[PDB]
Amino acid sequence: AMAAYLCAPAVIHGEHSVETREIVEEVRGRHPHAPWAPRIDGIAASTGIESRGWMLPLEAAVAPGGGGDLGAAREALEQDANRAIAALKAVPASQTVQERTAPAWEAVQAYGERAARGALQIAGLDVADVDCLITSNSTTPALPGLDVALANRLPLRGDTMLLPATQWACVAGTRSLALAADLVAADPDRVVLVVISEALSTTYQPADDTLESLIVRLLFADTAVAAVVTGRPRPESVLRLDAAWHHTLPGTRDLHRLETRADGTHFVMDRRGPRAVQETVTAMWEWLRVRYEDDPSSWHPDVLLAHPGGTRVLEYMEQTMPDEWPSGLLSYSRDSYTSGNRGGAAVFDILRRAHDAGQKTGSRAVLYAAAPGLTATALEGEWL
Amino acid sequence: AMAAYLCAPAVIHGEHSVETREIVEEVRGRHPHAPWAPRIDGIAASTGIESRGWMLPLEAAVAPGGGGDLGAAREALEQDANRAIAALKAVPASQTVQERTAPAWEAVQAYGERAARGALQIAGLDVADVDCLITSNSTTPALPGLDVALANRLPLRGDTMLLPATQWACVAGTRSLALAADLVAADPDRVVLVVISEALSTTYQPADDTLESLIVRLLFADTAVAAVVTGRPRPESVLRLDAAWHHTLPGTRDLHRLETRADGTHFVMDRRGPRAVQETVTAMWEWLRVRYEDDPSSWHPDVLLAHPGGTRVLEYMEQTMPDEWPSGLLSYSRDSYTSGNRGGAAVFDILRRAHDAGQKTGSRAVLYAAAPGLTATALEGEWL
Repeated sequence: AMAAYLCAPAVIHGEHSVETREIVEEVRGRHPHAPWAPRIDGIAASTGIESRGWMLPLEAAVAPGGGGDLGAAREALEQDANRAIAALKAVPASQTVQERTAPAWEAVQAYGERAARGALQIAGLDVADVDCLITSNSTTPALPGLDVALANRLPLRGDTMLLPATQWACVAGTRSLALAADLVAADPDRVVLVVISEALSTTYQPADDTLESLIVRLLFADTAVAAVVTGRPRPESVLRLDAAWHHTLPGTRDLHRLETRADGTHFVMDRRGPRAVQETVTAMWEWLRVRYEDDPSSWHPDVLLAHPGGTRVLEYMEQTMPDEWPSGLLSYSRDSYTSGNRGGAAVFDILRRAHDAGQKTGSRAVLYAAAPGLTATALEGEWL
Repeated sequence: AMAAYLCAPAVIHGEHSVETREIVEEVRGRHPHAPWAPRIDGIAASTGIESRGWMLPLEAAVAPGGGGDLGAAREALEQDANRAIAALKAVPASQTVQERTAPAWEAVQAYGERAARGALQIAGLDVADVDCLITSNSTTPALPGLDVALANRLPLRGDTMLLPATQWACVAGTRSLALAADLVAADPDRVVLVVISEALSTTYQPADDTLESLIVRLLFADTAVAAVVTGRPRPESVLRLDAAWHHTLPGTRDLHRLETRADGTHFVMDRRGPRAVQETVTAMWEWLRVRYEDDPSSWHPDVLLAHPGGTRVLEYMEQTMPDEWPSGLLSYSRDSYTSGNRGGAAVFDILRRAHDAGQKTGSRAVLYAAAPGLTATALEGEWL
């Protein structure tokens, strides 16, 4: 029913390495008097992250944006009034949404373009071979978006099928593979290119004050990844997708939200979020079990590329695994998190780390990812 | 190669009717001294629009949002300082992006939910029959978006395939039909539900000053539409899709843009935009011609559901039509524009007006739409 082939992904991390000590040090500087103050060495140490890559330097986020009409305020309120307006402008203002977005939107296009070309080289293809383009980009408001940018820069054929998304977030790594599978099913001669470019650092907001704000600042890293899916096997084909699985939890939309305020984009996380995704992990084990119910006990997942959102739920996955399964399945996933949470680009990154480590032809593979709204998508496959 | 069946669309306009005289009158009030002032009765009269429907009242856009820390500014600058801050707060501030979005996001979910249920009733289906959901929503930043909202409210099955988009804009009416076609091709038993919900009035910005600003205020209307596509014909099936066509113009990304500023969403239009879409209309005539080149001259489009973006390019379409073709093809399209430009919801709305008017089984149909970035998607079909 479902047959789709996947060449190895191309991963391109953020060039601006931001030390976790630089963030801890920076936020301490931002808010001197705070209740979370003692929690810092404690909270930061639990992440297990020394440093991450960004598409922009920490300065690009923390810096003051300023900019305000002022003249209208001055007029509405002679020489004494001018000194008053200058006294108000001197105060450092946060960056407006367009100020945070502009440079990030540029980085996204650039990193995405690189990853796109990388993906095509790995597949051994030409830019003109691409028939359908799928893009995923969440934290940098743009219309037209990454898809039209790519079709211009690569470039792609004028008749390429453009399929941009912005609300997939963390599930892009599996939802786009599931989608690509369907496209190459409608036409096996199709060449689908998936590009996930995320400047997640756009969520780093210096002003916010929360036990969770610190966690949002420390969690995410920037990346652009890409991969080719085809309806017919290629020597460059690394993995074959056999089934897709979707699961959405009713009444959990507000656990992970991305709010777009006048000062950029905010990612608010409810403490029960992980607990909610644990549900989708159970749902998945059940999916796999029911699918290998008739089949002999021989069937067994040799590779697990999972993206629950954190090490915590990763630990939970290791303990929920049926009977006796290999211990180092979440090795690649865990290795990925130590560099940061790459959201929509996480799955590919993990697939890359798995690939770069060396896999055996025939290895049973499972790709998994959970995302805001609390919806998840899993794929079962076979390594080639 | 491509076989997809489409039940009649459900259209649900904005309940808040805004008279064009109310907008003309309002903007005159906003900007007393202006160069465009004499152009008003002239410019507004060319639109051919008496009034439009909105998901919110004109007041919801024009109203002042206010809201500002203030305390920090006061502290940074006793009783005299307090009177100064109160003197600054008295000035009417524009609404912040979250203030413009919040109520619109609510209207979008509601109108979309209604149109979704309507679409399912027209198809004679149950909410649990839906296998894939496609949503399109451009002017109201939300993550999770309309897709998860719908899966909760309808509700849909936990395993429904969610496919949300926000950057499709005006092309959603054809890009989602093309996409739906591919999905039901991968699995003909599939039931795809498309929902396009747009609060385009979110772009109405009282402050902006441009010959084009007036045009942006006067052009768009709010709508939520929905339709069911299946891989197998149903008694409710109204139209059958046979082919899909895509076309993107290189180096034209900046003609129609949607910028997300701190005070909401802005839609900037370059004067050469229509001239650019004329290109895609030619490209399309050529597509159809090349496709009916071998076939006898008998082949002839009996229904033309087109959405170039305005009456101007509509006139151009009427004059570019090969040989002798029926005069009232753009009748339904033109009828649609007199009520406003519904963007992504335009095509369905036009398909509805065509349907409500009565069509003959066998009528050759063509669906067309152009959208920002300057990309277009056309579909050729046969009425049932």
